[PDB]
Amino acid sequence: DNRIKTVVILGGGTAGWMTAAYLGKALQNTVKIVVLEAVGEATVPNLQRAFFDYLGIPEEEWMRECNASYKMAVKFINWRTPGEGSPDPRTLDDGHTDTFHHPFGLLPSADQIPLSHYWAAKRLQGETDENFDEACFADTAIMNAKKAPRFLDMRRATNYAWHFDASKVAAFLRNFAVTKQAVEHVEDEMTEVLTDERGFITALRTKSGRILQGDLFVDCSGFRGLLINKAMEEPFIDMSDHLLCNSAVATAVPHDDEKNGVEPYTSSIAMEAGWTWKIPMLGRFGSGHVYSDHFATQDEATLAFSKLWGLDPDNTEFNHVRFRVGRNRRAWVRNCVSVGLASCFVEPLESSGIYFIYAAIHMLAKHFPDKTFDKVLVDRFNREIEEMFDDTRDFLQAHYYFSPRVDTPFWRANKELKLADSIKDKVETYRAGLPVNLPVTDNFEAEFRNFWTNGSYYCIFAGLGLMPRNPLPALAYKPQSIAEAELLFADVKRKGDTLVESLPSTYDLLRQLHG
Amino acid sequence: DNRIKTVVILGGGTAGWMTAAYLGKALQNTVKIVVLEAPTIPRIGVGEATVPNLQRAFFDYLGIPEEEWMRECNASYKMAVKFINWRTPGEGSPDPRTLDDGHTDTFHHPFGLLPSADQIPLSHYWAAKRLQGETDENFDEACFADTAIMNAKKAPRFLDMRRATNYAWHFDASKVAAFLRNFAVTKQAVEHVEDEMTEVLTDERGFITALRTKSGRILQGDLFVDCSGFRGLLINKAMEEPFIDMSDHLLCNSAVATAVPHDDEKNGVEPYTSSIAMEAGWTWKIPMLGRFGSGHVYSDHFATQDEATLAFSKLWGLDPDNTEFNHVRFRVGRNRRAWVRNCVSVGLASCFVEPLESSGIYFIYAAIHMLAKHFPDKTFDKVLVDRFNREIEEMFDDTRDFLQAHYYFSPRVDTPFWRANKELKLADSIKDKVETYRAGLPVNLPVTDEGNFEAEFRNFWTNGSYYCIFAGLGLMPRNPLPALAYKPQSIAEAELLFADVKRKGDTLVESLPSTYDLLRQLHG
Ligand SMILES: N[C@H](Cc1c[nH]c2ccccc12)C(=O)N[C@@H](CO)C(=O)O
Repeated sequence: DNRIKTVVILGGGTAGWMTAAYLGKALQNTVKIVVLEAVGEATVPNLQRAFFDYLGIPEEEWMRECNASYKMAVKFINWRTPGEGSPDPRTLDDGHTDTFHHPFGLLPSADQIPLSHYWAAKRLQGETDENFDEACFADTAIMNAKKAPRFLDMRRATNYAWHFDASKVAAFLRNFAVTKQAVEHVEDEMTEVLTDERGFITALRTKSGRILQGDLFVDCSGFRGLLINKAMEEPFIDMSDHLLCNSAVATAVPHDDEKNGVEPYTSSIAMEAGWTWKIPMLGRFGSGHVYSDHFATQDEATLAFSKLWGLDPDNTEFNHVRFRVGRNRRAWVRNCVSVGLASCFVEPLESSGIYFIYAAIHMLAKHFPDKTFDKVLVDRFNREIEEMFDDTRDFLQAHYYFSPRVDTPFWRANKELKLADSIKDKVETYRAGLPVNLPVTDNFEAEFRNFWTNGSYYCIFAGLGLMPRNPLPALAYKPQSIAEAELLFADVKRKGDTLVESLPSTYDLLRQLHG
Repeated sequence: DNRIKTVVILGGGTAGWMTAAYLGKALQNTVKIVVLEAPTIPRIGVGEATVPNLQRAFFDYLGIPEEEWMRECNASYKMAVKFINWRTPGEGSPDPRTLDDGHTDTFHHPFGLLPSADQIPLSHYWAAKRLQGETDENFDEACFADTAIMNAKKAPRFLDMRRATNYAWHFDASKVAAFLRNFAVTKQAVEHVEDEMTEVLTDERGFITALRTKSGRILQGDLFVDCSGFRGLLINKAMEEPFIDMSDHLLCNSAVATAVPHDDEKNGVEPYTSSIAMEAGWTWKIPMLGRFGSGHVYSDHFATQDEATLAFSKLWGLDPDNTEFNHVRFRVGRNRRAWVRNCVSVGLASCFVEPLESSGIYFIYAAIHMLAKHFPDKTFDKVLVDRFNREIEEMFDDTRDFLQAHYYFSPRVDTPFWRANKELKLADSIKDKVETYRAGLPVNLPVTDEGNFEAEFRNFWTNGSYYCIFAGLGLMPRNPLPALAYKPQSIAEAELLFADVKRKGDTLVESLPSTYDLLRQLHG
């Protein structure tokens, strides 16, 4: 029996308890699992497919217990126009309002060419004045009209994801893991990492003087990286040479949901020296001003943040976070596997924080080792983590670098950074009018490999006003296909109007769900 | 109007007429299409195997139903490539030798899907059982119902034409060419010009402006497709584009073929291609109604044309001086670039490998499909051309590396040929994939549960196709997937899957018509 007998997870929160619950189910009680534990969060839609569905927790159950709201997109306010941050969208050089959506809805195709490409043709040839988001996604109409992505009878209308309270999801999962899945919770500080002759972790020593013996160690200890970085001496690779923000300042804002209604989407509100998220939940919205401390002091950032929402700076409670941007040289060294902030991090601009946790966990269960820790098993895991991370890093860079804004040392400095080759090649592709990572769907392997696809690139490039040099040349030969595409643009308008009518509001569906 | 107005395709056969017909439909009569095909001295119909996307990606785009094109080219069904005597040594025979461990030296590469338990493919459960002596089934028979059906020579459809398994096609290349030509000429406006090309007229930049024919006629053009075969008369000669020889990866460079009349009532018809291993290469067997096409692929460095012809005739009991043979020398590799200036290469003029996994035609409609997607106007955006070139090299190198693995992990070392294969360097791509496989991990999991052409082309050789070949040749993981040691419920779920396979195979080996009976119905 060469098997792992005991997994010790250091640290709780989302990262530790997601790890404990997933490994609980994955390893079928053949392995003892121990956790050692002393603003709002947006997600992407595979969270139910790839995590809660594996645990066999239905969506309503976990939603009800963590004050969960619906998310149909990230919406980008004032990313093109200059000046101080505001929740009200400014008006562009060409007159229109500086808002663009990145929804989770699919793009339909004619003649095996996505609708994105027909719209580009029309826009480039002056034959429409519609923005991409409005013309191509029914979702957009629905988000403008603050509607829910399900009917009251809970028939699905669009694809969607989730806003929630991180700490409440942790709490729900801990409880799940302890009661339903044999996980031992140990409330105590870690004070020493005991390591054998080979540099493997043998145990964690607690403050109470107890030792937690182990075989595999999961570091969910946050940015401190107490196992992967400190104990194991694995270097962390700084990537503020790709993304400038390194600091945030957050709070919850009580919100009149009867008066205003609830936005079924995350809002990225552009700012002096960074941006500010807005994550609607029932009764309150979480918000945080992400910034670079090289381009704005903690105070400058806090004043601007309070100003945005009309909050009293000395009458309001703030969380101040410095964060690493980058990733470990390797996620997994000897018998230390890193997950969440201890592994890698990026500003939550496209809501990748939680995706990274269950991506890592999923890959850990697949590459789960015995005690020989086969080098290849560990390597293949490390490889998947770096590809995953670098991809999402390069996508985020694109958000900044192709912003037209040059009205602040921050916004200008973004354009002084080197584009990674991957995103340079993709832009060159996009400019020729070609698609960029055509999606492989009309299992989680498919979702994770091909994660940012054609539609997500049009959403951001188009949204920021980067366009192809010219239409896709093939379109100049496909008059029947152009025609078929109009009937698709029509189908979109019809779908959006029939649903903006018949759908309940977000607010009405939340009220039902939480009662 | 900066558009291409005229496409000139040089050469006919599968490549030229597939290009003419596809571009005919794709470009919706906004472009004049001309084919320039030499007068054709009839060869013997040596048979062509395909992969299953042929109907989805090509005939269905043209809106030609499967039965129509099948009836017109004497088409038979193909459920796998079956590999006879790739592990045991000695002279070629259609009868499989017996291994030291008492199994018969046959393994299948079918088109069937692998089910998963606990997000782990069945291949991995079978490896666990095999490694731990808890089964003596080979991978193919344990995991694919298709295998039982192929052993029992059954059809992949019932007589009522309900589908039973996945499948592809055997046919006469020249007859498909003929059917398509006729399609393209009558139903799609294509002008057919029967004549030799003698001159490639080029502008100041080396772009092709026209082709001159032998009759002295001049064929003006905007885009030129070279479907001229290995001679590469536009892409290689006229355009001076170098071809990259890759006999540093695959040794065969010659074949010798014929059609063999076959007693279908006596023996039945095999619903599969057979790769029969040989002295200095291998021999395909492509069953059609009444006859099977066969060819002994060989390396001319390890066997003379004669040696090869004697061995080939010996195999099937054919009289060497009383039988009609086609002799082919072929280049193995690909152009430095498929598409230079306004000359796009398709088929043998683009790139080629021995038809070991039946990739010949796939390469043609892959290229054609990518041409329609990257179709240019007259400014020939160099990025459009580059992106196309990139897709063709990745596609080719992938299938090259797959084929290498067929030879390199053969245990055979009983002939200068078989030993020389082991002296070649593995490409890094396939070295990394073997290292992966050996740790017990999967190799390119498919993106299909049970789709659009993007999915098929990117992820073309997947986990199941790697197990089929590695396992089939007896390369196995160093040990089981370690995760399996923690998932007893998952192991259990997998047995119900192995059972579902046995059940499926026995119910169908009973209820299915024979291949022979379905062909007879189809060819009324
Ligand atoms: N590549 C297969 C389908 C396929 C497409 N062209 C082929 C040409 C030869 C054989 C198979 C195929 C796939 O996607 N999945 C299977 C492999 O048998 C799996 O479950 O791994």
